[PDB]
Amino acid sequence: LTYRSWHIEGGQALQFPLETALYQASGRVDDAAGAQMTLRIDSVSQNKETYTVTAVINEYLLILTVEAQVLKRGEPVGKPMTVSVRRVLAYADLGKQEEEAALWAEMRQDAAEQIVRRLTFLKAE
Amino acid sequence: LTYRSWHIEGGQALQFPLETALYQASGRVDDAAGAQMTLRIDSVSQNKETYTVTAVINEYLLILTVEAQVLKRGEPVGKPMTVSVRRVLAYADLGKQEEEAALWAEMRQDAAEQIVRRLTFLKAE
Repeated sequence: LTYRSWHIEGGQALQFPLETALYQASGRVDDAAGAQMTLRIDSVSQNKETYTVTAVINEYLLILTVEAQVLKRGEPVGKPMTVSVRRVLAYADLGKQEEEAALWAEMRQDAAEQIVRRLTFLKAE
Repeated sequence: LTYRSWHIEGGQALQFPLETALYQASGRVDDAAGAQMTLRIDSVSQNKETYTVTAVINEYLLILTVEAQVLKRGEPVGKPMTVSVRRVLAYADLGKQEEEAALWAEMRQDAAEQIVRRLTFLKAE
């Protein structure tokens, strides 16, 4: 990772997995003031849709969508990026809510990894 | 509330507030088998959008969208209904995540109340 000091605006739920990925790429996280780069999360979407019906839903499709803009000292660089993760959710006998929550968690980590990955390739691009 | 025995398919996170509203309307919740009516949640969407910017987000717009279909003994009755709740999220010094979660909770209750309300008026409509 090049130009390694970052500040994350928004995406509270994505903040920790992102930070983790960033340090894993040799970058660092700082306050807005002491940071060269800023990753602004403009939107986070969690959509749960009925998938396999069979008037009795058997499975759900979960879609996590994140939109972010990279900024350098107040100025936008590159186009706004979108990233989305998809997973099928099927329960077995558990914790129906505790399970869906774990999936969203796995997904948020997935999205973080994809965002940081794309950051690692932004300069070249 | 008329035709008062209901079964809810899906919308796990909305299940309790809905049940509560339903009993508050004199209806009852039962298994698929022992229930006249079925309320099938086809989609639940939670979108968090950047609202007031000011490269430093100050406020977020939260939108909860729910889509459900009412069914009578396997057959669809009425059009699919959509309900959406909107709230502005602004933190103060807290628990940034604990607060957003409380808002989504307040909203889910709001949505439940609107769904049950519309159920109370479906026959007439």
